[PDB]
Formats: sequence, structure tokens, C-alpha cells
Amino acid sequence: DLRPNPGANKRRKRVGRGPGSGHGKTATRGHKGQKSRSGGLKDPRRFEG
RNA sequence: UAGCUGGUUCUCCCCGAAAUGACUUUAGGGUCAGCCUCAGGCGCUGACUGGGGCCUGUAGAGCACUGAUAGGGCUAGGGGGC
Ligand SMILES: [Mg+2]
Ligand SMILES: [Mg+2]
Ligand SMILES: [Mg+2]
Ligand SMILES: [Mg+2]
Ligand SMILES: [Mg+2]
Ligand SMILES: [Mg+2]
Ligand SMILES: [Mg+2]
Ligand SMILES: [Mg+2]
Ligand SMILES: [Mg+2]
Repeated sequence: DLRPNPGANKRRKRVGRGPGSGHGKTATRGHKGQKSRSGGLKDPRRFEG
């Protein structure tokens, strides 16, 4: 048993998503689409009705 | 600060919307619902269809009600002549 393959347990796969792409998540971000998708939105739990 | 405008970069595979309601100093913004997607459940219930009951007041029609209406009749009221 050596440093080759004590590797992660076929499922802790660290893999964040990247939203600059061209195929995946693209012009807009992961989501987005629109406006008030920018720096924040009021709360939105407790707050904004 | 910017509920505004602009920009957001590799690939292939599956699914795939919405532009509606409610409230909103809300109306090109939002919150919950609606529609999309993923995971774990349940398992013939699903759209569509057959048969069966119930429920309805449109199209049409009708004048019995509410009103409207032309012609005539009979007929109170009025106006005119002896
Ligand atoms: Mg902001
Ligand atoms: Mg498809
Ligand atoms: Mg307006
Ligand atoms: Mg606005
Ligand atoms: Mg059923
Ligand atoms: Mg009649
Ligand atoms: Mg007459
Ligand atoms: Mg007459
Ligand atoms: Mg006279």
C-alpha cells in the first residue's frame, strides 16, 4: 500500500461547477438570465415580500 | 449605491420551461403558487378513452316574467266640433 491509489473513495469527487464556459453554464451564470441577478437580492427568506 | 445597461471564456450526453394568479410606493423589481429538472419514496393511480350516474343555463329558441315594438281591434283619459 503506497501513495499510488490510496485515492479518494470513488465518490468524494470534489467538482465545483464553472459558469464561464461556452457549453454548460454560459452567457449568463449558473442560472441568471435576466436582472436583479447581480450583487444580491433582498433577503429573500424572512424578508422580501 | 445602481431593482439599470454591458460583458461572463473547454467538450460530449439526458431532460427541459415561462412570459400566468395572488399580494406588492408594485408595475421592465420581487414573495408564494403554476410550469422545468435531480435524488429517495409509493406502484397502475396518469393524460386520453368506454359505460354509468349526478351538476349546468350558452348556441339555438321563446314572450310565460322584465322591458322594448309596428299594424289593427275593443277600450279609460285627453284635445276639437254641435
Ligand atoms: Mg444590488
Ligand atoms: Mg428531450
Ligand atoms: Mg406601464
Ligand atoms: Mg424596477
Ligand atoms: Mg381518477
Ligand atoms: Mg305575446
Ligand atoms: Mg289606430
Ligand atoms: Mg283604434
Ligand atoms: Mg277646430
